Amino acid sequence: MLGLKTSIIGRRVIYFQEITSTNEFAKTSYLEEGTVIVADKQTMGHGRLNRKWESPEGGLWLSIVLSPKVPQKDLPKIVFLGAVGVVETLKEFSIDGRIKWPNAVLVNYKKIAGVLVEGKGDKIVLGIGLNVNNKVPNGATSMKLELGSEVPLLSVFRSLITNLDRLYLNFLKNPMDILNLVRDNMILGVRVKILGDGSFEGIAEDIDDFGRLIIRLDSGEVKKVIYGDVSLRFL
Amino acid sequence: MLGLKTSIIGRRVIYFQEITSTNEFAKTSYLEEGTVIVADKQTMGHGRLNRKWESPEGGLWLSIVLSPKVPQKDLPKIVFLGAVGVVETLKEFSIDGRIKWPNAVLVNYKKIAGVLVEGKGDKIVLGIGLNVNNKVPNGATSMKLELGSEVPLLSVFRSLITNLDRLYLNFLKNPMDILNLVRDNMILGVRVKILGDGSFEGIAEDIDDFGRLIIRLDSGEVKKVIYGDVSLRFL
Ligand SMILES: Nc1ncnc2c1ncn2[C@@H]1O[C@H](COP(=O)(O)OP(=O)(O)OP(=O)(O)O)[C@@H](O)[C@H]1O
Ligand SMILES: Nc1ncnc2c1ncn2[C@@H]1O[C@H](COP(=O)(O)OP(=O)(O)OP(=O)(O)O)[C@@H](O)[C@H]1O
Ligand SMILES: O=C(O)CCCC[C@@H]1SC[C@@H]2NC(=O)N[C@@H]21
Ligand SMILES: O=C(O)CCCC[C@@H]1SC[C@@H]2NC(=O)N[C@@H]21
Repeated sequence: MLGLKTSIIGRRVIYFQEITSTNEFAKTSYLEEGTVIVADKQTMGHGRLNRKWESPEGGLWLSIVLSPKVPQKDLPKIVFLGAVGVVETLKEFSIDGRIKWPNAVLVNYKKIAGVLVEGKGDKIVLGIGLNVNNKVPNGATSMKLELGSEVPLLSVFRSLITNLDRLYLNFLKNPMDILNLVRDNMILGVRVKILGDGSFEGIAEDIDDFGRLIIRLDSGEVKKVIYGDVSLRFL
Repeated sequence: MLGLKTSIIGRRVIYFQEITSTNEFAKTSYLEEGTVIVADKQTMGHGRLNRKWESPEGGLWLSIVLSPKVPQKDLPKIVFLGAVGVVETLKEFSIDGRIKWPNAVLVNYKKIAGVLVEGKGDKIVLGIGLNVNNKVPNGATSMKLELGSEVPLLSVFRSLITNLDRLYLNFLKNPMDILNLVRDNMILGVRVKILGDGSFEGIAEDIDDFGRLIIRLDSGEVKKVIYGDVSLRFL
């Protein structure tokens, strides 16, 4: 009854009034490529390292099952499809979303969305949490708060799925294209701090051909960051 | 993201751009009670017996998984929940539908919807096909044709699911209530012919406490028709 006209993403959609986590359901269940798992609310939503992700009613909490036929070296780029898709959807609603490398989107430096990719070999799950009309934790924002009025949640869903389908289809053809879109919509030229096994500060210059964040430290040393288990903090 | 407020029917919804048959999928797949299977188009949609059910884009083709904890003798009334739900939804859109015992809804004697109940294991599958904006076979009709304008498909879905959830919840407690709703909304007092071996004609008088169609033959004999492979024609 939804009438989606996408090629892969959105071929099937499983909607839940409530779920533990769309990412967990997607990783666990036997699902075909392109199936979207979406829920009004999540009771156990999470980000990286099992950190809690607040998922009250009003927001867009979904996961997409992907089976990309691409070399191992290209899989780390899937998170960017989610980040860019969100930025494109936000621009459609006239919201200035900017990417915080490599899995978040901010509006005036406040987090409005997060992306979490999980994958075991053949199946890759692309999880996206976007604050639309829901209450958010301090330090975050939502589409409603930015526009000053409620936004039709289904319209946001339709917009995002359409954008993601296009981005994904092109990714399979030209896996490098997404990097340019990330560059054009990411926060750069400002000081950041990388928190991993130890830490360091510097200017976030750009992302390289592998999607690694290029940081120039005050000494001039250049470091290439692979997100993994590191956190980026703005100064 | 659909924000359904129903109690049982609609707790989960599985949407397909395209499917063979929502009834077939619902029967062969493990699904919790209340799960709704819906598709934009069915390639192998079917009615009773071995007859095709045209399911092009624009219509509402869905199946609902139920596992009613009620006496065995009440189970045959599930088909009526579907028929009455359609009638209630049609009224909301200012269309007057009448039930053609035991599984169809007509508008000015033109078929606008059909109901098909099947069961695998101890789960019951309630299938409903309603013509909304889609083209229909000659002699049939649709919400669009009756209103002279496009009808928001999702609005029809929301309305129908809401009515069905209410009807089902009450059915679980008061399984006889549905019968009076059918009586007040079905075509009675007219001549009909029951096809097949031992065929016969008479006046469709009412439905009894089991949902059987009561027919008075010209001789005065009264026959009780159970709704199975029953083919009925208006004379
Ligand atoms: N609904 C929400 N909207 C915005 N931020 C949220 C929401 N729920 C939780 N958070 C915050 O997001 C964090 C998510 O975990 P995680 O460290 O994996 O995020 P990240 O995207 O990798 O890093 P960052 O929060 O710096 O963008 C939580 O620790 C919490 O501070
Ligand atoms: N989209 C549709 N809208 C209305 N009628 C349809 C549609 N697709 C098929 N039909 C008609 O509905 C019939 C469906 O099969 P089935 O015999 O099981 O229905 P039925 O309700 O028992 O028949 P009837 O109401 O005509 O006595 C087909 O034989 C066909 O004539
Ligand atoms: O910012 C992050 O660290 C990532 C957050 C990812 C949130 C989404 S909500 C849909 C999906 N289900 C989950 O449990 N997590 C992701
Ligand atoms: O009038 C009839 O004989 C019954 C038609 C039932 C049609 C619906 S469409 C949704 C579901 N899937 C099917 O293949 N049939 C039912």
